[PDB]
Amino acid sequence: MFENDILVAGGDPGFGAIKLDAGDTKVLFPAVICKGNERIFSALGNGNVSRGTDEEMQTGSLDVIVTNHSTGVSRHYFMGSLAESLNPNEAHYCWDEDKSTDEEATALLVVALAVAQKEPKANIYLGTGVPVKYYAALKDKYEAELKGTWSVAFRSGPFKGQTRQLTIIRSRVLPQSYGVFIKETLNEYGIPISPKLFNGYVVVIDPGFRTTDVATFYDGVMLDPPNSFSIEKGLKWAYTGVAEQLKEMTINHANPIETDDKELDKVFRVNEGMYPWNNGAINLNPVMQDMLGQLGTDISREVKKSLKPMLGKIHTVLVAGKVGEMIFEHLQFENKVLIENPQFGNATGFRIMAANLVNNITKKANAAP
Ligand SMILES: Nc1ncnc2c1ncn2[C@@H]1O[C@H](COP(=O)(O)OP(=O)(O)O)[C@@H](O)[C@H]1O
Ligand SMILES: [Mg+2]
Repeated sequence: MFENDILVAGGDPGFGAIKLDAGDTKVLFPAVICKGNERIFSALGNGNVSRGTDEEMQTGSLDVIVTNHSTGVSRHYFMGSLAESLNPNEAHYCWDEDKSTDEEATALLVVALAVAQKEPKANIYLGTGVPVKYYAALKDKYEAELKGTWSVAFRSGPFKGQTRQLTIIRSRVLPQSYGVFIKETLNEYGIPISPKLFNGYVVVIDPGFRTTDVATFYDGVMLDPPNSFSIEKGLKWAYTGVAEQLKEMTINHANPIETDDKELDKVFRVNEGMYPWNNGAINLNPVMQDMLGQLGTDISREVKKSLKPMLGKIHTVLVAGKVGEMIFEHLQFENKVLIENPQFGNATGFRIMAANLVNNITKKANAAP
């Protein structure tokens, strides 16, 4: 790695989960935020058991004050998986692409970088990616916003105390699916590794949480918007279906289940589709894989609507994101690859791009900074 521990790090392909690649270490948690309170009653030992294997795997157990050090203002958050399990009435996914407003939407990534950073203060060069259709109209705003000094104070577990500071030197922003293509085509040190991916046509898919995003790479180049686009049918649309089916499985009761997506996401993350109830369990997995039969069909049709003129030419369809593991058997393409370590595909490519933009000839000193 580099001769100074400034983070070269790539991350926030986040609407379902912030995820972040910093080389030998990685951060991952669901993108749930709450403007948390003192935890005063619920701090009791009554269920306060830790199950983690590292400080890294203390991820998502996050209880913080975040400070915009560049402006001297501060806010208190429960962040990630903890917030599913403190304020389930008021904790929510942050849900807009724009981060010019919404310091909340930046705070998730600020916390993730502070978890990644091993030592109390350092500088960072950042890679990240907005969803594909926005890259024509949004990247410059992130390249202004997502910069300068931040700090995080922590109260839970191995993180506790330790009021870390970090400074983003500068950020490189890319269209979200491109990170997958990058991590598949390039070595750690930016050398290309298989011309089989460069020549002819490749299609690359993040079947993501808020959105499913698709880009066509021809001869090594991402093609322009009518060939590389974005689709509102992300996993959250399937949970909106599962919620109506769970409601119609409990409308027969005197007061029906009325879950927002967050509880279904919890139920698939934590305990494999068994929604908790009297007599122990309601099992959603039949309903869920009935929905992902729909969503995988629809991602295939929403693709073919814009790509069918090209369809015969395609070497392969790359699939990424957590939902890649959930949908991949159902997508209607003859040559099709689920990329290695599916979760991080966008983030890893953003790190590899950040390494390019933190050479001395791109942005570093000749000295250690
Ligand atoms: N730590 C985790 N444990 C289990 N499932 C996870 C975890 N992190 C993310 N997922 C789940 O994967 C889905 C999000 O997929 P993701 O690739 O992160 O979508 P996106 O890139 O578009 O934001 C959600 O259901 C989310 O809860
Ligand atoms: Mg995604």
